[PDB]
Amino acid sequence: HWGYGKHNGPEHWHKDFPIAKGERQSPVDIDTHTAKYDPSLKPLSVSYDQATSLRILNNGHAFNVEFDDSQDKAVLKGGPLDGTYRLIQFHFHWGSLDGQGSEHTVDKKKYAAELHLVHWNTKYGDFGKAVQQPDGLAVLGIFLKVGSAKPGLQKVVDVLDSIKTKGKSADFTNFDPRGLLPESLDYWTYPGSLTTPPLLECVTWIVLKEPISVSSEQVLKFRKLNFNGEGEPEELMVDNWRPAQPLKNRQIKASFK
Ligand SMILES: NCCc1ccc(S(N)(=O)=O)cc1
Ligand SMILES: NCCc1ccc(S(N)(=O)=O)cc1
Ligand SMILES: NCCc1ccc(S(N)(=O)=O)cc1
Ligand SMILES: [Zn+2]
Repeated sequence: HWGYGKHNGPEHWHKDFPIAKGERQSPVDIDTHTAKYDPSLKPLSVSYDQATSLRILNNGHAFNVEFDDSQDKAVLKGGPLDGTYRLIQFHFHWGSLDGQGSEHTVDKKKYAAELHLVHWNTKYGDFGKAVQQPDGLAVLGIFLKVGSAKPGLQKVVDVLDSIKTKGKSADFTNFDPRGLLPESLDYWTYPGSLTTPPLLECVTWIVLKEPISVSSEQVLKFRKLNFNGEGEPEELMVDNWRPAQPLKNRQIKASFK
């Protein structure tokens, strides 16, 4: 019964998920002056041409676009990663207002939203095993700012009426996640966690420097979703973001100078 309200939001999660106060929690503030350029980092390899999207779900905290991860169809490699990571789902976090919504921050700047493309390390066989491992997941984070529309986001926007409330799902085949990427794949990377319970410390974070632009109309539709189930008092799905956590004994590395 965790969520994002006053009574069950991020400040409460530690009572059921004590790892909330752990040593490698996410998100974090990215201090761009402190992040060290690491020339040993590789270019990211994003191989999404054969992606197979299947369904979109309102899970009560966000909406997830789910993929067929039973073969190496949509994978992330290179960068800081050893081995092959398969795309399982993407989702977003966003605000009630354009001046907040991202989970990571940059020099304390909050973006209007953040996209997370979630991948699991194939050496562990399944997502549920991978989350038990320190190198089990790689999450590609992409900031959203409000300006011009993102054409590749519009299919997502237009299906949201069909999944307004918690527990609703809809067919969502033939979606190309390449349409959500910025032009540049320059990134920061650091070891961290899931940003929702169970907050497991299993993620290599790869946060792209270049934000994507979406329109005010696009993000407005996100904010008309509901946390609640059908027939229950309406609770708009907004401010479903965890704030920055202590960096502790971690280094953020930059792929670029
Ligand atoms: N729903 C109110 C009671 C309640 C509040 C907080 C949590 S936690 N620690 O999981 O965030 C569970 C239950
Ligand atoms: N093989 C696992 C398939 C799969 C399971 C769950 C989800 S989600 N995004 O709703 O957590 C997506 C894909
Ligand atoms: N719901 C599946 C588990 C889970 C997957 C990804 C994330 S995040 N926000 O860190 O990309 C949190 C939890
Ligand atoms: Zn997320």
